[PDB]
Amino acid sequence: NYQPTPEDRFTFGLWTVGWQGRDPFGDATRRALDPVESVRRLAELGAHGVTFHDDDLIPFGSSDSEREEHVKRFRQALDDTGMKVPMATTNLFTHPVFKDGGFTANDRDVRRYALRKTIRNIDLAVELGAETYVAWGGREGAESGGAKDVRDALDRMKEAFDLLGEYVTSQGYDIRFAIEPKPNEPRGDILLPTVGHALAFIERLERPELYGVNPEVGHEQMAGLNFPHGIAQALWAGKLFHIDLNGQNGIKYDQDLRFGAGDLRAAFWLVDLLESAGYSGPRHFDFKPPRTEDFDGVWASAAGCMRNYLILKERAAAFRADPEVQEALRASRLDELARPTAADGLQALLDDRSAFEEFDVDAAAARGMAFERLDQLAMDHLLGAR
Amino acid sequence: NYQPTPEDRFTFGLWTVGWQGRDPFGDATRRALDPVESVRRLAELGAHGVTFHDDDLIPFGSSDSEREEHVKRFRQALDDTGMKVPMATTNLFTHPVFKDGGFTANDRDVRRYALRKTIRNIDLAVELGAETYVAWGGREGAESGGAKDVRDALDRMKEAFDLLGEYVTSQGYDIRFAIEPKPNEPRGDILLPTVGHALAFIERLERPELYGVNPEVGHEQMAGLNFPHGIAQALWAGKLFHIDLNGQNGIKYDQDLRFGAGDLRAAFWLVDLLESAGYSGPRHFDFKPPRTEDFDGVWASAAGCMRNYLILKERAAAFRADPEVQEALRASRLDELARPTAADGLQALLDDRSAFEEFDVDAAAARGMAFERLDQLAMDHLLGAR
Amino acid sequence: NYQPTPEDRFTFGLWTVGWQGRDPFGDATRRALDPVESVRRLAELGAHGVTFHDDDLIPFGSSDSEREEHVKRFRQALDDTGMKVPMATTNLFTHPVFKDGGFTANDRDVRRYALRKTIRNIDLAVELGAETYVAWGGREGAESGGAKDVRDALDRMKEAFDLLGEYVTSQGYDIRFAIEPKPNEPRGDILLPTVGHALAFIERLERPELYGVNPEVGHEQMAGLNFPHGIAQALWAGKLFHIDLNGQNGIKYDQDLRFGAGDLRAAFWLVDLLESAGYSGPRHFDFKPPRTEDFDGVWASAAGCMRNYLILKERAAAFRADPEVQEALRASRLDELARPTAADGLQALLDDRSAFEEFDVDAAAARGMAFERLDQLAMDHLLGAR
Amino acid sequence: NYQPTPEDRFTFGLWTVGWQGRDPFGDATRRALDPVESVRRLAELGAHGVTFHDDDLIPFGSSDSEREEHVKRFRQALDDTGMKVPMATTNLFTHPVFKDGGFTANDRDVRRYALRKTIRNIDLAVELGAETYVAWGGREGAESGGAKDVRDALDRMKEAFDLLGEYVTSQGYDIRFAIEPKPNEPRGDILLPTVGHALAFIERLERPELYGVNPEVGHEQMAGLNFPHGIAQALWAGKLFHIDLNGQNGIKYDQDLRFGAGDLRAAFWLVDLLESAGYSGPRHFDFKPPRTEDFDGVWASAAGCMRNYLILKERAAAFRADPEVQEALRASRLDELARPTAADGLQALLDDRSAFEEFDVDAAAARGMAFERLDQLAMDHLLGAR
Ligand SMILES: OC[C@H]1O[C@H](O)[C@H](O)[C@@H](O)[C@@H]1O
Ligand SMILES: OC[C@H]1O[C@H](O)[C@H](O)[C@@H](O)[C@@H]1O
Ligand SMILES: OC[C@H]1O[C@H](O)[C@H](O)[C@@H](O)[C@@H]1O
Ligand SMILES: OC[C@H]1O[C@H](O)[C@H](O)[C@@H](O)[C@@H]1O
Ligand SMILES: [Mg+2]
Ligand SMILES: [Mg+2]
Ligand SMILES: [Mg+2]
Ligand SMILES: [Mg+2]
Ligand SMILES: [Mn+2]
Ligand SMILES: [Mn+2]
Ligand SMILES: [Mn+2]
Ligand SMILES: [Mn+2]
Repeated sequence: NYQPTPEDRFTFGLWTVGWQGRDPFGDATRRALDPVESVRRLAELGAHGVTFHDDDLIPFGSSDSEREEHVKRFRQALDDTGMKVPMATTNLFTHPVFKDGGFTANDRDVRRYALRKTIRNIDLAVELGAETYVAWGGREGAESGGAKDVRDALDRMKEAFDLLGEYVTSQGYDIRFAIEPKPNEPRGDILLPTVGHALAFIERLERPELYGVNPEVGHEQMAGLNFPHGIAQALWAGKLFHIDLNGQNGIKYDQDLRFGAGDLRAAFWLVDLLESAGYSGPRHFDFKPPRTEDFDGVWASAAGCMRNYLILKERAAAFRADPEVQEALRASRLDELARPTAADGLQALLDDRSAFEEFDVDAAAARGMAFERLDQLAMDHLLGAR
Repeated sequence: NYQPTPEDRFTFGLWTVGWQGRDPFGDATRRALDPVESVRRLAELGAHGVTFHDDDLIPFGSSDSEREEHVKRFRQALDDTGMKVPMATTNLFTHPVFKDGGFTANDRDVRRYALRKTIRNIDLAVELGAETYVAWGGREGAESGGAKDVRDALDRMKEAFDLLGEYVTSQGYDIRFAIEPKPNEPRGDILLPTVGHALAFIERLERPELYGVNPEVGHEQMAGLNFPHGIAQALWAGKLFHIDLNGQNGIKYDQDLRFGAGDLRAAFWLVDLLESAGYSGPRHFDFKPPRTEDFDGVWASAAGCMRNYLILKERAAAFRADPEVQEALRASRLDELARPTAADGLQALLDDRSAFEEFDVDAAAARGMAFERLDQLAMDHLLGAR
Repeated sequence: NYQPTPEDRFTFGLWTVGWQGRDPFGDATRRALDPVESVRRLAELGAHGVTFHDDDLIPFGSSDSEREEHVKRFRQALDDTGMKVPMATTNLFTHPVFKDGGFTANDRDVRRYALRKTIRNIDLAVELGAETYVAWGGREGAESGGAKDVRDALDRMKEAFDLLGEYVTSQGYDIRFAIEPKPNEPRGDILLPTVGHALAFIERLERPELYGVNPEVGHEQMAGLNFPHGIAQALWAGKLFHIDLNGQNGIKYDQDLRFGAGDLRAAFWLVDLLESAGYSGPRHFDFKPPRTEDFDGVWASAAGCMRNYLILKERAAAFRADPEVQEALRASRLDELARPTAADGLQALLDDRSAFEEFDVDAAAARGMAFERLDQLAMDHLLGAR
Repeated sequence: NYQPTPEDRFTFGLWTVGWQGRDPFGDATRRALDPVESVRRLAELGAHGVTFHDDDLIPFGSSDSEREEHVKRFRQALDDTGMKVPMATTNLFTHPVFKDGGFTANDRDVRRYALRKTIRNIDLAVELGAETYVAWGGREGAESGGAKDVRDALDRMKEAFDLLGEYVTSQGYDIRFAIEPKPNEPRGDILLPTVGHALAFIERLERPELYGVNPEVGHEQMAGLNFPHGIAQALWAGKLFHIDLNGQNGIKYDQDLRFGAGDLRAAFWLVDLLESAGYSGPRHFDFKPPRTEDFDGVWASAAGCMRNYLILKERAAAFRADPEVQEALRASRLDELARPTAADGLQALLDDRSAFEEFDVDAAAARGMAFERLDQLAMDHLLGAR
């Protein structure tokens, strides 16, 4: 039951199932994985593909010959399995040189280095077939108020993204960029901390059509925000280029639980929205199998990400198809929400006495919205209790 | 010491000092105030002006003759004191008809009513001299996932703001709109929950130049976000049309404490940024004197808002003017953050071996940023301990 | 399916289904309910009983004759339906006199009044059959640091609870007290903010055996705490005298959603624990039907509280009874967690070389805990996807 | 100005200034420090002493000869500087064997190992002069509901603390234990997550007088709780055996900023309370210099912890000594809060008509508490703006 196949477009970062379990208070609990092994094991579970940071696929500091062999072995694993590489990203956070940021480091030489490291990896990502290049500015931010003038930092961040767009255009590449917001951790506060801040920033770039967002479930929940609402705004803007799926229990450190863990009802409404909107990109899991697990638990955790998506997909589709739910949606006026407020135009609205002078405010106020009945139908569908 | 005068541009909502102290668990602890009295008492404290919701100035349901007398008395209080009215707003949240929203109510007749109620008050706001019209969509949102399709709701919200822009343009008014974000409360989640989401939405409106943000200290802090950072992004976008100043202790209900209470260091960095950026709009307090207070405590609380702004203004200016701080800012490379990363252009960056092939990553990583020394100078300045 | 009956011990506060929908930003959306009607409608839904604050059952300020008639009508509704009254409480938060607290008000005359108001209602609660008397100190706390010396306030709170215990002992009553913690709202911070702080305080009372806790799902979640863990500690202490069931979406204002809404997985683990531990008290819902609802939605929301408890009870029981889960629990060493660490005693442990000198730390570290497989079995059971 | 000396009792963990800067997303930015160097540098800054985990002072896995040399060098640094060692603790979190806990690990052999590792270090702590032994159960908890039966885990935690008390009693040691709560991180939820839960647990131990709490500023703030309030409850219980001072910006990952950073007003009210209550234990800083800093920034950050404590101590003492504040405290009835509610006894209260039948509730309700004036005096004192 609920068995994934590559057609479901489920993808995993090499750093997810490859996480060795080091945390701020703990040493590694698992040995490092060869990317080749991760590709094979994920393919056996029904995954569609994998994603990578530059430094996950090629150890930092590798010589050209070593780099060529790493890529060759990875390419052979992709060929052996039929796995794809839909997205890649740059590691601009692990190395100490990035301790104050990459694109917005106060040191200009570090900013130039970060751009060169990214451009090198864009070339590789294109070679491996990626359609999206993600930027997660995890080190862009501050622990103290004097350390970062944010207007200057946003100037530098715009310059960096503009140069990357000039670069991909210069090479004729079709790849597009997706900014992954996060509100905090590892910096005390991170620039572009939410989907909204990232969407707003893109609109000031030179070529905004090249940039979208890669929202992550847990990151918007770390700000206490409603992730399905933020996804709806990204879709409304035409900017949901990619998504990171995982679980998070509220406002605390970034947990990266498997998808479906954390806020289960939010996971249900997310799947409902992605399927209703026809999102066609990768269903990418950015999760960490807990460091309590051995390698068998790693693969059980990855399998559970995909299983939970498929269960929620079934339950959301049953909800929207149920005639009793369709009647409840009309009872709650979701049909009226989708109708224009004033297609008659401004002057007609101003002249419409039923909109003000003769509007019976008390009769309107007395009409219940029937949202609790609708939501209990949604709960009954989610739980299989209809 | 620290005595405000009207030139400091401090303004207060009638609903702030007028709050009677009703909370979700408590009846009123103070009698209602006549707006005329609030104008007089605020003017005596050194305020520049006042702001209003339609229903603060004219009781809901007033006849035309009553409305004319309310406005006449208010105008005479403004004339007697020299107080101004720089901003007004519509109450689209108190009346039960708005229980599911105003501009994004599922009922289309309620959406049309909300627009007509707003347009009536825009006319009054212009008559009283307001330069900004604020929209706080406190009822726009949901407690459950099925109750609001957010893409449809954003369609309705765009339609509403577009019609309001068509209206002000049709009348030749100079007033501009400012959206006030809030993440939650009274709805479980509110649409446009942060500065970023509001900035992003404005960019999809028909006439984006007419709309900016009215961020509130406590609202961004209710999402755990850094308010000075969000203000910097709004300034970077050219969209800080107005601001609401108050205090909040972290992620919990909207406290609306007096400015300077709550997160004191964030208040310091906010004042530093507003003064450095040359923000020229009203310094508006959206606060509630705690319901423990009598009327004398109300005015003490309002006075404390202005006092705390003026103390922080002095301390931030002393910080930025101190030669030892200026040296520390250079030591931490804030000068380098303000320099373009690659004014030499993309090809020059790609050909620059000092940016990659010959970049000494370890030497760069070893350079301390000296941010702790800088931040302790900032603390010493804030505390008057230099 | 999932139909409650009085044997399931579900109870509701009169203030829950009776909530008129006033919030900090909104007027009432529903008319007041007669307690008699609430008793009848709840009984028809399958409830076991109701609970009350003094001022829910008898309007504040009633004369003795009015008080007698209110009680008489309520008693007749209980007799007509077979509903019980297992718990009552005092309203020490709505009236303005309590603006700085009841038992810990700075004014001594208010503290004495609060005690007298409570004692009057203890007598009534006993007359109506209540076994538990709840204290929720919603006004005990502060918005500012100077306003409340907390050691002195805890002295006053101990004095109050000690006097109430002296009173019930003096009358020969069997009723016991349960303190309901909440971290904040309506005060900026509330004294005894969590289950732990309340348990710790009880241990300093004169007669600790008379006092336990009445934890509420949403209140511990407002501090980001794990409600099943806090319930387990209360059960471990022998102090779970009563419980308040509802839903909450994380750290924000007190939402009081219907049970099962909010954090669904936490609701599952709570029901699992209450049923496994054999909790025999009332399953009391302290919830507010959202103000979007009409009276039909009120009863739909109350019905959904009970339905969701019964669904989760079925799924948790199926989880614990499944032989595959029982094998997974052994694989994860939950059996070993329940065995004493050192029943052999201290000297035997000190002399046991297998505990230190010869303990193979690496072999132990390499053993996976298999928690992800266990948790996916739990998810499959909760979702009915086995 | 504000220069610390050893008489101020400021202490630092070796792991604080010794933190190399590894975070969940970043490699080390600083070289490891020799404990001898940290002792010397801290002594030069005016510190009183240092604290240690076993594995900070002696590398894990050291032979007896290596252990003896590590201790010998450390003892010579203490002798050379006059630094003391007032507290020590065990590392039961870094090694992978502790991935599911130490005292509450599901594996019984790990629980026995954790006890033996602790007992070995208690002996060393006593040899070095420590008066307090801290337990921070950072790995005691869970990411999922099935993985840990919390009642069984609390049984195991009680067994462990009881055995440690039996051990110290058996040796005639005077050292006492202090439990350090934390709500989450590194586990999804940690057992005994707050001061209150720890205080409540101690009351169920065999010899409760041997155990107190070691609360940390940032940890209670990670639950959104008011740290001065929790400290007041610990003092009220007689259980403040030790304290960890640092800074935290609200509900997010554990930041461990230097003391005075984070919530400055809470730091002021904490210092006010510690000084007013006459707390005589170490003023211990559990902080991490940010990984942006070099070694000079490490010592600047440590110096700033002590400076900020001394500034706040001066400002709080000036507040409490100011006759205008003393008058404001009487105006707000803080004197009445410290008076018994009913020293006349229960029967006198029941017979006192001024407490109920003749209490003028409206006159009492109308009396303002004057808390805003009091709090602005506190702000003026903190800012040096009187
Ligand atoms: O950008 C790719 C990834 O980089 C890092 O691993 C971040 O922790 C993760 O959130 C992000 O998705
Ligand atoms: O929009 C004007 C005001 O409306 C309401 O009073 C909101 O509570 C407040 O935040 C907002 O500033
Ligand atoms: O104490 C009884 C009840 O009093 C109030 O209604 C509180 O809001 C609620 O949480 C509590 O359960
Ligand atoms: O228990 C001593 C210390 O152990 C660890 O370093 C914890 O991170 C810290 O909070 C605690 O104080
Ligand atoms: Mg991610
Ligand atoms: Mg506001
Ligand atoms: Mg309750
Ligand atoms: Mg600590
Ligand atoms: Mn994440
Ligand atoms: Mn507010
Ligand atoms: Mn509640
Ligand atoms: Mn900490």
